[PDB]
Amino acid sequence: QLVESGGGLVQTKTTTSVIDTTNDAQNLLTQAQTIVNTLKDYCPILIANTPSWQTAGGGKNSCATFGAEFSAASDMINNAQKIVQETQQLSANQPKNITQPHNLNLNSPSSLTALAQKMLKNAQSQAEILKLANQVESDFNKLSSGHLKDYIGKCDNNWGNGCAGVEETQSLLKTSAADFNNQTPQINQAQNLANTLIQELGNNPFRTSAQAINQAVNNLNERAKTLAGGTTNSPAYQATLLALRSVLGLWNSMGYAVICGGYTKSPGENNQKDFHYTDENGNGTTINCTLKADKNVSLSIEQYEKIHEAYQILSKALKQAGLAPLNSKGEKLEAHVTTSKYGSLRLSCAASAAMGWFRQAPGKERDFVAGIYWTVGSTYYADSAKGRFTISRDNAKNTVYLQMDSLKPEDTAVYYCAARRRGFTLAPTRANEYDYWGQGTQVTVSSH
Ligand SMILES: [Cl-]
Repeated sequence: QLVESGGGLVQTKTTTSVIDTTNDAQNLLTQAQTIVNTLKDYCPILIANTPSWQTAGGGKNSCATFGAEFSAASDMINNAQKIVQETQQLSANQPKNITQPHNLNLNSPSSLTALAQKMLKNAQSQAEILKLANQVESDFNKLSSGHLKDYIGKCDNNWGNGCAGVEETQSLLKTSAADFNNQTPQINQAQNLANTLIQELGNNPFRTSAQAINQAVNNLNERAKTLAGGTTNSPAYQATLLALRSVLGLWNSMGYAVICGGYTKSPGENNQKDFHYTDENGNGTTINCTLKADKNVSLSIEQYEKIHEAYQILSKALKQAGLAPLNSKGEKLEAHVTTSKYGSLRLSCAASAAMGWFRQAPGKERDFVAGIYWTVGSTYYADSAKGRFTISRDNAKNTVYLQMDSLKPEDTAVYYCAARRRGFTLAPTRANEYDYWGQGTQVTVSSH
């Protein structure tokens, strides 16, 4: 009479990527950038004890609530990227010392002008690195003052809280930046000395001892060494680390609340993907990804994939390898990126006025799932099925189908196809309104 097919255990795919990367600043800054740029450029809507910003901006797109936070985070990464580039400048301009000032075979006017030029490039780079480092601190205050005041610095499910060590590095940055601002006259005294040399040793178309200059070269070189290769004492390293810890903190504080999974290919698509997050201590969470993915509405699964991958690299790098000194090549890092997804199912039912699908769980009653009208092909769905399941019928084959998308373990039950030959006013949704029943087909959903 009614014979079901298409049941069974739904396919589960668990995919793990092993990313062999490095802890060098430029690589980490690119990961931080992926996270902040996708957020400030595509503004996804925020999901409607919960935080202060969530009540205010729930259903109200990000960028309206976190526009200042995203701008602060973006500026921190851009300025840290400039710090990394200036530390490259700084490493390329290391002035050498004067050996035997009395001898002028080697201590030539061309050599001293070349010495003064480097002192000039080196001093100017130091000034720019420090300027940028103070601006990252300024941009951090802008980030830590708004909605995320109570959250970004705090940590104790860890979602909603910073958990990035942003407070510890702000303090080390303030102390490092202070010491470097104390040594400003000494880098001024080397800068004017270099400007007097380029001038004096220069051509005159109209016709400050060696130790003192060696003092200036030694001071510049020692300061530059700590600025480029230092950690605890470098405001360059602390500013770049604060930028990295702030983006990680930004994602931990509000990333869970971002709407993801908007349709790219076509509306109502089995794209649903679970993104796995692991905290230290092994506390694992998973974020799941019906509307079009577009700016100010949603994030496509590809967009979330790229944030999730950047986050895993950034997290592992910051948590377990640390940031490598700005002038060092950087050590290897192995990051793990895990995602999972369930397959779809298509129940079929061959018969030989209305046809429906029912589900019954162990010990629980027969619940209506979906129904279809025999001539018109009008369909009705139970609230559980609505949007996920689709009922259809092949008039010719006298078959009814149930496309099952967006499956979750809760859907595990025996699925029955049912038929009513007699007429009706109100669409039949109760089991007593159906006269013919199929054998039943077990459908099993479970996480790996
Ligand atoms: Cl009836």
